[PDB]
Amino acid sequence: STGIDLGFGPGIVMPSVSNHEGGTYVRYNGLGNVDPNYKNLISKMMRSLIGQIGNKYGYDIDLFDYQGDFLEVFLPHKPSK
Amino acid sequence: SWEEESTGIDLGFGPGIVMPSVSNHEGGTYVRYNGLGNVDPNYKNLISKMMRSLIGQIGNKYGYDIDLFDYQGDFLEVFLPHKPS
Repeated sequence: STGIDLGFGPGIVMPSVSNHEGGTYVRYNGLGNVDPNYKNLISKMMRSLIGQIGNKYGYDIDLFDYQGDFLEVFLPHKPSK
Repeated sequence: SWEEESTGIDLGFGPGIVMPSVSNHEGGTYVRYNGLGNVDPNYKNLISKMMRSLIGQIGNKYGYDIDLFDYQGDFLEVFLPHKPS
């Protein structure tokens, strides 16, 4: 097995990236058939990672997890200061 | 009809908690996520691939050569360079 299939093929992760007035959204879908304990782990890991990157470089990167089929990361165009 | 317990995976910091360990070395900050030895390896690989994709998008946008170090062991490590590309 080349790994978990989220709907894009074995082992494939394929975000959609879109440009908005205030920043860029990076959306990861296909999370509907992820184990509930690991859906939580994925969300907590991504939240920690973007907090560390934001701490280092000064951007208010944010994560939206409405407990469904997808996660979305917001990358502001401008630094916080 | 069936549903399992969803209390939270414990990586060593308490159920459901993720903690980084942060250090500074040759040209950047290293962020190490320890405690992954008992994570289902199928999900560890998915998390690694999602992290690699996300740091690629972030590094492209903001102009830093952020990288991921994965040895298929009990940690994942992200490198955040001090200076832009």
